[PDB]
Amino acid sequence: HHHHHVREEKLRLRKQIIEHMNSLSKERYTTLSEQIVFSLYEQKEWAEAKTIGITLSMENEVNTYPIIEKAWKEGKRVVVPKCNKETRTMSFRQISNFDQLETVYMNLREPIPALTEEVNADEIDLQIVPGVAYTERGERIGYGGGYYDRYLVHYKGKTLSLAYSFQMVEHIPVEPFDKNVEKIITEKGTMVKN
Ligand SMILES: Nc1ncnc2c1ncn2[C@@H]1O[C@H](COP(=O)(O)OP(=O)(O)O)[C@@H](O)[C@H]1O
Ligand SMILES: [Mg+2]
Repeated sequence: HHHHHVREEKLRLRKQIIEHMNSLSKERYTTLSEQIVFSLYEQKEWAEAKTIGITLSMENEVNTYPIIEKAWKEGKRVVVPKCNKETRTMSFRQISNFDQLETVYMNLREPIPALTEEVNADEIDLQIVPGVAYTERGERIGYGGGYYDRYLVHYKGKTLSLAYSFQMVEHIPVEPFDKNVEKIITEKGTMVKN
């Protein structure tokens, strides 16, 4: 229960799940990503959202590119974050096409400020929240920046996360600032806060 025990457990779990994700075959990535998103589009909060906030997936993370395409097809407004590393804040900005993105390093894609419009949190109906590991309780370990933990303080709309079932864990050592998500969709079903 010492502070280091907590931080070391988070790094340990983050490391272990990332390693597992990276080991996923191409077949598993493709099939599981397909299943998870098919289940997303059946959700009431998808159908009803007129503006959706989402991240651009990397490596073997559940594939969000098809989700953005579907949202565009359905006439939904799509917003993606630009992170400010100094303030640890996110500016969700609308994208109508993938040419409004730039690579802000190696594999990390963000909306080009000059070509995109910031959208206020109170205008975003659903936030699809990225992450590394989760519990049945909606608890969440991300990548270590604490961006969503900070953002979710002021965001009052609906939240959900997409996850492979192996990203589900029994216990996460949550700190007072860790924010939970309302729903998790895996290839096996959904975990909901009631
Ligand atoms: N609401 C907040 N206000 C201030 N600092 C925060 C807040 N939320 C998270 N942090 C900080 O962000 C850092 C990373 O958060 P952490 O929970 O460890 O990562 P993650 O949520 O990405 O898995 C921690 O050092 C923590 O102090
Ligand atoms: Mg956290």
